[PDB]
Amino acid sequence: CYLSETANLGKLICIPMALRAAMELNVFQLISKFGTDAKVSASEIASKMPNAKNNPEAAMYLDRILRLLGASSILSVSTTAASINRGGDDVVVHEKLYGLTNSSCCLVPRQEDGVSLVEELLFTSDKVVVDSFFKLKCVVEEKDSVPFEVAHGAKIFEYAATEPRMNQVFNDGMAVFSIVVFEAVFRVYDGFLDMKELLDVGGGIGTSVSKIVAKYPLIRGVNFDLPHVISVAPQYPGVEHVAGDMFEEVPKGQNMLLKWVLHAWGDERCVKLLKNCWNSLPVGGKVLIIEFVLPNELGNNAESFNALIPDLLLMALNPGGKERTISEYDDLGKAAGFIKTIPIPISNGLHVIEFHK
Amino acid sequence: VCYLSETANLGKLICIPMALRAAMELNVFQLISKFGTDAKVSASEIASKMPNAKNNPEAAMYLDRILRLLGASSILSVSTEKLYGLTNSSCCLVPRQEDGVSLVEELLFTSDKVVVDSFFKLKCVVEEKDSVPFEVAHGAKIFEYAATEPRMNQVFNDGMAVFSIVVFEAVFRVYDGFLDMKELLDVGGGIGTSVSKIVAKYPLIRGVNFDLPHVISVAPQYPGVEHVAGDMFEEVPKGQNMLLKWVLHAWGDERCVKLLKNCWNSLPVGGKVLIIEFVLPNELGNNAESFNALIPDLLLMALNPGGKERTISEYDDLGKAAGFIKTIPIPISNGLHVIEFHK
Ligand SMILES: Nc1ncnc2c1ncn2[C@@H]1O[C@H](CSCC[C@H](N)C(=O)O)[C@@H](O)[C@H]1O
Ligand SMILES: Nc1ncnc2c1ncn2[C@@H]1O[C@H](CSCC[C@H](N)C(=O)O)[C@@H](O)[C@H]1O
Ligand SMILES: COc1cc2c(cc1O)[C@@H]1Cc3ccc(OC)c(O)c3CN1CC2
Ligand SMILES: COc1cc2c(cc1O)[C@@H]1Cc3ccc(OC)c(O)c3CN1CC2
Repeated sequence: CYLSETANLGKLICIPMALRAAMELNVFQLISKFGTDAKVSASEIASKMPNAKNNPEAAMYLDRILRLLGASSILSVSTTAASINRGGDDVVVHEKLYGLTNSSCCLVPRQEDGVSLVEELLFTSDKVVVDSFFKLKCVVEEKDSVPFEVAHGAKIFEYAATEPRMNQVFNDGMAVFSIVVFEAVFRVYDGFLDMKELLDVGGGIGTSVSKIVAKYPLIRGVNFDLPHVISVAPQYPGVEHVAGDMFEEVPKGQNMLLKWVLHAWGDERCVKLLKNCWNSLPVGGKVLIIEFVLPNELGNNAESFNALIPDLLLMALNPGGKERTISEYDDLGKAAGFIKTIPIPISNGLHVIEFHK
Repeated sequence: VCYLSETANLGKLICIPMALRAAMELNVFQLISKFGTDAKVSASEIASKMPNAKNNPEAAMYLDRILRLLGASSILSVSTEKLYGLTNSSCCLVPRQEDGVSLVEELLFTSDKVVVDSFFKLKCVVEEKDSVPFEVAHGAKIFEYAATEPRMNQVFNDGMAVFSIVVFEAVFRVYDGFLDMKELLDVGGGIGTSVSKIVAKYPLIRGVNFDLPHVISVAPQYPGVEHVAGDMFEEVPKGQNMLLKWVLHAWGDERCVKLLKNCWNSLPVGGKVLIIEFVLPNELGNNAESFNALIPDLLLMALNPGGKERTISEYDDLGKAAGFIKTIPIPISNGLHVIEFHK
């Protein structure tokens, strides 16, 4: 009935915004620091927040966020015999205990290097992205509209050159997610072993090629991106930075990488970029495409959602952006002069697709 | 645990509500329903009924990319261009053929930019004593903002009013307590839709709708309803019986007791005030009664100082502090209650 569906439909905006607040308050890392199978109250978690130390009501407000995440199965919820038993019939215990789940373990920065899914999820729920989603209907109603352009007056990469906060949130979301994806690549794919040089075309701040050279130290690494990205990139061992425009000229390189680049652009733009890569490669060279591939038949699984999530984001964020099937990627490479397409499944829809010159 | 499994579970959370808002603004669910409520239809068939899309060759392919995410999330059925059909959830997004009622107006209010911009400041309520996320985002409190922002005033007022109609249809199936009333004052009654529906069912009730000037001045004329403007914290008009629906949950304990004492002073011996709210259950889980309370609990935490959902015991404590001497809680549906306070 209506008053069943109010719950199913009304929770949809609330859950992601409660999740974002919990990430910004460092809830998941604070729970982790109590140990392996920890179950801790809102007051114990708030005790570890110096910013809350003069707010008597902090824990009761925090509990209101955490109990929604518990109902949604993002946190586990429990109590103790002492809480049920010690106060007597006239005392009410309002505070339950919260623990991590398989999903919230992926929101804890790792002890060794700080990696997790936090930075990418803070980008996809950033106000710059949500404001673009508020204009999503314009793609259906208006020929050649782009929601990001309706919201902001500029396209995304040009906007990043003028807005240093957005530039940082985007660049860090790509870089930390990159580390997670390359750990999965290196478990399955052996095509880097024989290389002597790798050029990362649209390589962001250089994190991806930094990880490739760390694993394969005989590779000379080159990172190529727009001026406003290269100006903020760190110095990485074994990585040379190059600034420019991939649609005008790609540097010469023995092999090339395009990760999370083709999915932002329409077919003509993709073929133009791939022809620029072909001209700058030697005979025998290859370019590697790394993307979440759209399955031939969609269903209820991680591989399907891993493509549908960025398909909706790129529809909002850039003209022509979309996720593609194996056959659609093959068609782009073939149109640009490449041969011997080799699609390599990695994990949950993530592929390496090799294009040979 | 695998990072590249959990990317799917966590990354869809922001995407689903924003796809749902676009589909409601494009009237997708009503367009499917006009082929027949059991119909299965393609993105191109749906787009052919949107005059705004008629010079956009690419409209159906973009529409399909929105609808296939909703089909993967149980809001639409998908079958083999794929064909889309309604579900139990999306039938509640079709304006009724009889009167245009659905959940659309309330769902467009709780995902409105004014509300989402408040949720961007939600962490401030934990860190900073006495902060309110809406105030941090907008520079004024919500009812003051509505007085200077006509678009927001309309979205809020219409969300409350259309939701009110489906709530009172549930109330009238279970609760008989309006019979033999001769007069009812709706305190904080919005644009008056609630008291209009009570007088339609109980034609001997003289209905009075009471709210702030910026709400009353935009309210429609309803048969059997008189509108009065004022400030409920300063004084409430005399009335034989009163209603407080979705009012107490916006305010802290001291403000609630002040308002309830104003109501007590303006009631006769033998009068009652009715509280209508979604009541917080004693145990929370993955079920409609739990989420019906947790959704507005999170919204009012963001939107107004002191606002929160309450248990039956906590409502009783407020009525007793204001002088009321008999509390009768009446379950209606999925956590919604009528709670009578007797003078
Ligand atoms: N014309 C252009 N020339 C070079 N880089 C460009 C470009 N237009 C966009 N880009 C870059 O394309 C990248 C897309 S995001 C992906 C970054 C990285 N390859 C990763 O997988 O993490 C951004 O860093 C962006 O600045
Ligand atoms: N000081 C005050 N005096 C009277 N109305 C007030 C008020 N402060 C807030 N309100 C009103 O309280 C209402 C809360 S929203 C609920 C409206 C209606 N009772 C329903 O259930 O649909 C709004 O219409 C708002 O304008
Ligand atoms: C499965 O969940 C996700 C998967 C992916 C992304 C975000 C998710 O949450 C991001 C989103 C995104 C947005 C804009 C981009 O360029 C403008 C961009 O390259 C990417 C990369 N993709 C990689 C795939
Ligand atoms: C179960 O889903 C929902 C339940 C409820 C609301 C919205 C939902 O989506 C709205 C949200 C809301 C926000 C602000 C208010 O005053 C400032 C207000 O009275 C209400 C009313 N409540 C009624 C209960």
